[PDB]
Amino acid sequence: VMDLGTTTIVAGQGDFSAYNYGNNGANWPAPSPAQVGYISKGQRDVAYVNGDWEKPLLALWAQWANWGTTLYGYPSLPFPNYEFIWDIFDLPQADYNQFSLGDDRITAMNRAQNHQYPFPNNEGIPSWDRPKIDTFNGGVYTPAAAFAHYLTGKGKKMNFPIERLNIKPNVKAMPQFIGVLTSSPMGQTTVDFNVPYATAKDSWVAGNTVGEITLRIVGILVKSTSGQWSFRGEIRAYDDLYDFNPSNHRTETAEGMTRLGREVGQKFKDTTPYPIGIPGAIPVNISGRSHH
Ligand SMILES: [Mg+2]
Repeated sequence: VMDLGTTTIVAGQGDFSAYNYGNNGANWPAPSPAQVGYISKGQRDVAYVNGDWEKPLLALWAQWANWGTTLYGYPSLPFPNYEFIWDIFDLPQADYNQFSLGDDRITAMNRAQNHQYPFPNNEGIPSWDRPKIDTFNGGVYTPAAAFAHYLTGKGKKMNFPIERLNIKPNVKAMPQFIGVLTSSPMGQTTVDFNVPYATAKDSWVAGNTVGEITLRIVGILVKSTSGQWSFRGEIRAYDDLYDFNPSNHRTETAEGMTRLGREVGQKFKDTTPYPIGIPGAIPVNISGRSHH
């Protein structure tokens, strides 16, 4: 499925199994901070399913780290630390459910959250080793999943398939291509050049995940004596380092995310950049003619 986070869906707390578990009084003999934790997942999930991922995480962290700043309307929690940790666990699984299983957003999150929630500890809870999660969906969970992998993936490579970036490069408008088109000999020429590309121009998800990447344009150009020309080839992309680059932050919460990035390693001691492969090719088949 190609749910690349372009559409907005309608969701409420009651769409999420974890919230429902928290809100079922039959489950809870007494008042409980664990019950409160389950309830809290509902409103965060509502945000997540539409890609509003910075605010829920920032609200948790701001509590944990005593920033004394805005909680973005979220309730203060008994253990905002435990909820931040579990969301970091759940978010990449939700993203992977979309990619691997073609789950819709809500199903993907409920599937991801269909597990026990013991208190996280310093003895292997949660279990971060999940080598099967190796490719991003390119949708509403992808930026959060990429951040989670920064915190806990221990340097392992992730793949963002090029077609899931949702980019729409205009080769004819690239100055390098225009240059090649004018400077190439008559007849058939091999074309191969590199160009930086701001993915945010095309795709909020890509922009908030990989940001600027380097494309490679490769193919065969033919310039005919009639003035006609054609180019057939493809666009590929080089691996791109995920290092939580502030250039990629969405404006509204950029200050908060920058602060988070500077502090998160205090608590997530394995935080480290990792390569994002951007495998595959986008076909190019274009043509035109000289203006003279
Ligand atoms: Mg980049």
